[PDB]
Amino acid sequence: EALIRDPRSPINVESLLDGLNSLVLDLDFPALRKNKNIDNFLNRYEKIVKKIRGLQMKAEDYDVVKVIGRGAFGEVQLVRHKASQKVYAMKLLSKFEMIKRSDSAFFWEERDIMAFANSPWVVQLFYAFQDDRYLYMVMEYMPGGDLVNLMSNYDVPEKWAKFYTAEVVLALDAIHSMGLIHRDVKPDNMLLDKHGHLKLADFGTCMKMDETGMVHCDTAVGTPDYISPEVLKSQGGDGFYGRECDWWSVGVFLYEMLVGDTPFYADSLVGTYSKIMDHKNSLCFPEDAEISKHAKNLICAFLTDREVRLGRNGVEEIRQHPFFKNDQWHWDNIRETAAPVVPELSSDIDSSNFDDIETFPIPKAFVGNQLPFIGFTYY
Ligand SMILES: CNC(=O)c1cccc(Cn2ccc3cc(-c4conc4C)ccc3c2=O)c1
Repeated sequence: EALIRDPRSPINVESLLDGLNSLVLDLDFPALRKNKNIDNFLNRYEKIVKKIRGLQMKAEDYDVVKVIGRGAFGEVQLVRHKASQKVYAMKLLSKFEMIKRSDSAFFWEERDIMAFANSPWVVQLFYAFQDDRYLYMVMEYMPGGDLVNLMSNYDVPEKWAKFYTAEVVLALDAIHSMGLIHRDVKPDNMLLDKHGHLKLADFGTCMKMDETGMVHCDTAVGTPDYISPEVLKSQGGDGFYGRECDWWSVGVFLYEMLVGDTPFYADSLVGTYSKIMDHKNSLCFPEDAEISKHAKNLICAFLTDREVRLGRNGVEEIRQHPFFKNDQWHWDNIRETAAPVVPELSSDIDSSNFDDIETFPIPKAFVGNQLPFIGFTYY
């Protein structure tokens, strides 16, 4: 009875309602309705279930203002909740696409992190809900935009890069202390709030660690420009690695902010993969770079193999690095100091810091396509 009230429980009221609602969806087809048992359930429950569908949070309760992000299986929408008039970013994930592409389980960690991290470094989730087509995650809007947009609009000086690198480190350290490795650290995932401070956002590739702090994985995951050698090398077989893969992707981020291009750019994915493999040779700063010895040192200390990578022993050895010497902020208070770019926002749906941007087949027998999504609804 404690778990029925526990928002972390798999058998709370919201998951029970998901169970009943998924069942009705997956049975209500005339073919399956020839079974009398199936029809005896559906006629008894159809009316109340459609009443429940209207009363629970649904997509029509939101006004879609503009699309501000896209991803493999859906989009992010800037929405206004009609009743409350509050403003949110709503992420949609396609159930058809996720089933078709056998990718229907990455979203639990994403949901739980944003729902429960309760951290200034993690975008908070207020509501998760679903309909027969989509999963929805209603998050706090990040009007600052992402670091892609920022780098597109400024020549980033080393004083700014110091700041964003420090905040990314504290954000990644925060996610580490929850037992997770991010595995897909990129400027597209680094968003800025009303005040210009960083939060992490796309936790689709995240994974919980061992008691050893390790993870077993055989799939290379993340983004090609930012993937570390150990994760890339794990596509073969029996990859065993720890959180220090996120520090590799901080180094790629530092290079990109200061140099203007990713360190292992290539005109093919296949080329990028090969450069990362050959990183001890392909990593090469342009001659006209004009980047400090301290910045080059930190970048190079991140863009190494895990055995000699800065951060392997913890974050303290990152924090004391001389590149982070500065007269603006400390590691203790950085988020309470002034950001390099404070966003000038004209409305609560000002979206000026974001660039502009098939159904299930009717079953013949019970397939259960709605079953992988039971328990996703939250609050
Ligand atoms: C398997 N993963 C996918 O298919 C997938 C589907 C949709 C989007 C993404 C990646 N992406 C992109 C932009 C984005 C913006 C915000 C945001 C927070 O606050 N304000 C804003 C704006 C929050 C999350 C995301 C985000 O996740 C991935």
